[PDB]
Amino acid sequence: PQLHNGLDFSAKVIQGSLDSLPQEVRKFVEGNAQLCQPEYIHTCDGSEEEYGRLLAHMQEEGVIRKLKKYDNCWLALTDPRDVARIESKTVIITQEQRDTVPIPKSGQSQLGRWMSEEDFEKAFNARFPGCMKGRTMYVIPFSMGPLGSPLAKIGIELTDSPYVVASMRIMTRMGTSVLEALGDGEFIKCLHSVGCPLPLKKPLVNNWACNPELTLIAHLPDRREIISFGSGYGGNSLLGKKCFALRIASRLAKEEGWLAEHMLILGITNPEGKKKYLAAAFPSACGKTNLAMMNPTLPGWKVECVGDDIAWMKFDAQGNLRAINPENGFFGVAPGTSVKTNPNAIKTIQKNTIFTNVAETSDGGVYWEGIDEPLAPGVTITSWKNKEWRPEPCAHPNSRFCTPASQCPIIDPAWESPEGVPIEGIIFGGRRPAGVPLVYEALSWQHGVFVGAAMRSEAVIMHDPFAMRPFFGYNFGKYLAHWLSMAHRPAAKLPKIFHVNWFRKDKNGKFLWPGFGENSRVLEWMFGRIEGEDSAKLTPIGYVPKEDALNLKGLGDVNVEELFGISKEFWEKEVEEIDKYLEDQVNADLPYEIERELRALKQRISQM
Ligand SMILES: Nc1nc2c(ncn2[C@@H]2O[C@H](COP(=O)(O)OP(=O)(O)OP(=O)(O)O)[C@@H](O)[C@H]2O)c(=O)[nH]1
Ligand SMILES: O=C(O)C(=O)CS(=O)(=O)O
Ligand SMILES: [Mn+2]
Ligand SMILES: [Mn+2]
Ligand SMILES: [Mn+2]
Ligand code: NA
Repeated sequence: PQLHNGLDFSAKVIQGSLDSLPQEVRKFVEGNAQLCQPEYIHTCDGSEEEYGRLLAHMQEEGVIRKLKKYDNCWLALTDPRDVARIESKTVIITQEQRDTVPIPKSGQSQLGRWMSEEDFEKAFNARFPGCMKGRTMYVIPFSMGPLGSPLAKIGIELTDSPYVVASMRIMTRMGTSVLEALGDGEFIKCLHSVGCPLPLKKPLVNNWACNPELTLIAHLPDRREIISFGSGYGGNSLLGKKCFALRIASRLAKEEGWLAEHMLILGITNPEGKKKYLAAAFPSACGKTNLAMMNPTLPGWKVECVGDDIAWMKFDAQGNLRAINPENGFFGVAPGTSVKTNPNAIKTIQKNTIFTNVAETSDGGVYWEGIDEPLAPGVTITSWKNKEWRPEPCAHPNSRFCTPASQCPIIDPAWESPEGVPIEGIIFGGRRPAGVPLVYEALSWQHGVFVGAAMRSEAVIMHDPFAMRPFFGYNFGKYLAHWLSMAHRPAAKLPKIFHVNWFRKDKNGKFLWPGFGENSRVLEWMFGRIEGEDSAKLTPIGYVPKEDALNLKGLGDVNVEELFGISKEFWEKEVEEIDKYLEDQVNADLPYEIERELRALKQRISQM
């Protein structure tokens, strides 16, 4: 069988058995053990005891602190160099560049970062050999989607970070039951290392292992591999989330006829008890989580959360667009969360939650900018830098909570239903301080796809089509064609498409619209429009609410002519910016129908 000990790693297994693994899982584990040279192999079973043991271990190692105020909550503080996703160090590898991004006309692509296989092999070899020396390689078997769902997909993540294991237990369905469901089936291969083999060549900051210089988050869709090095943070290390559920999945979806999108999924119920599901794509830090868990101000209205970040959607045999949330938890921006901006999150995160880079109070609680809560006389604050802090923010602006979805008091009764929830409306939006109205509705499916493609958002006003700029797993031109093709599907029940702007400002630079829970007044209008109410007025950019169509009672000085005003001058500029972007960035792969919508919008604006 072999001539020495060789490639049998059985003797290093501290939990599980290599013999009991499905053979391709075994090969994946053993091959990467040979490569990365971990001291131990720990096959995760997903049990409470394992989780228990692992938190204790991290506490013992000074990697996390227990937050004594709450029930089983923990705080991790990071190296200030490793605090977020980094788009620039994120790449996709294909034989042909054009499969990954459109070939731009004049400029550099901002629709992805392609890397040749040969550049990646050099990069890979400069990073992973020996990279786990002295550490445990954890084998995390995980399901994206409920453990049986026809939309669900299985991954195996190898990692040397117990913080990733713990976070993956919350953010995915993890453990032995996943291996048992996998059998000899296909799985996504996820390899992760913090890139700090022992003994340490460089000094660790705040006991947070990372390698900023060599950080690289790679996707290789044709090998169905995700390979990430150097960062322990969120989207860089929790491979099921962005790398798998958006980048890899979007390419699988294109091939198999479904969608993987940066969308919340919410259930909304009117005072009659009539309920619809909606999906919404906003860019990062633009309000998905606040919307998905909204506490509505309008009496009788209820919002329930199916998911807050990622949607997998597919037309069923009946023509309804079905959506699942493939995550098991919410990895939510901490700062700005308060009892008045997101009371439901406040209720969720007080137990079994891991916080990263927030501040800690002397009585063992958490603090951040915009928490909007007085502390008791005597209580002091340690900032995310492990320094005494008084009113430098006390929490990193991308600090995060990581919390179980099942704990959310408004979690939707169907949030785990294998068949998904039927989508009747899709909402696009971002941060636009000027010009873009509070809400408008697309003229058609094709206009709506154009509206998604035309999305922009203040970081500078960036382009962020479908809120997927950082997450396209393949050519965006082909992504547009894929969306447009959904109108060719027989019997498809195409949802209504809306665009919102919560962030318009006045000359004084303050928000024209109160937002948060008051956004229920906008969802009410959308609900009525889905029902077919004659509550809309035609404008050059699409349908807006008629005068007195929105419930504005009680706000009360809301400048509707400013909120809904449509300036020829602004829109002339806007279409110019959309045109230049699409021509350069999508170029030869821009579908005809999108160019036609551009032309049509330009024409309607010229007639003002
Ligand atoms: N003015 C205003 N700000 C809002 C509203 N909703 C959310 N925000 C702001 O948006 C930020 C929080 O956004 P998140 O919900 O964390 O963004 P997200 O889309 O969930 O981001 P990812 O989880 O990174 O995808 C804070 O600055 C909030 O003040 C709103 O209705 N009005
Ligand atoms: O950046 C985002 O859109 C996120 O949802 C957070 S992360 O998962 O990418 O770290
Ligand atoms: Mn030790
Ligand atoms: Mn979020
Ligand atoms: Mn996101
Ligand atoms: Na730390």
